[PDB]
Amino acid sequence: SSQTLDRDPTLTLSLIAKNTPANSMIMTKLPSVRVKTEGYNPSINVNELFAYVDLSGSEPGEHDYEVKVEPIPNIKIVEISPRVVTLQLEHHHHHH
Repeated sequence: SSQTLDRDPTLTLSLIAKNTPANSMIMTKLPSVRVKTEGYNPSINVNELFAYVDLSGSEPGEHDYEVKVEPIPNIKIVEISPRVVTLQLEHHHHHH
């Protein structure tokens, strides 16, 4: 195609829950984020890299949370979309 390739791979990381208490029960299946990166990795794994949602501030309900991707060594993060994911945190404590 081109003489010099752009060399900008798109890393697909799974979204996980970090610092997530059991009080905040995610009933939303966790999707995957597709980050455009300036940096080539024949060794680095997309299972080695993860994108997490910080649930330190456990706000129950359908709430928008930021997809926080772990910094990639020697590789630039260009995109982080979907940048925000709407996750429904359900109460693990109910009345009835």
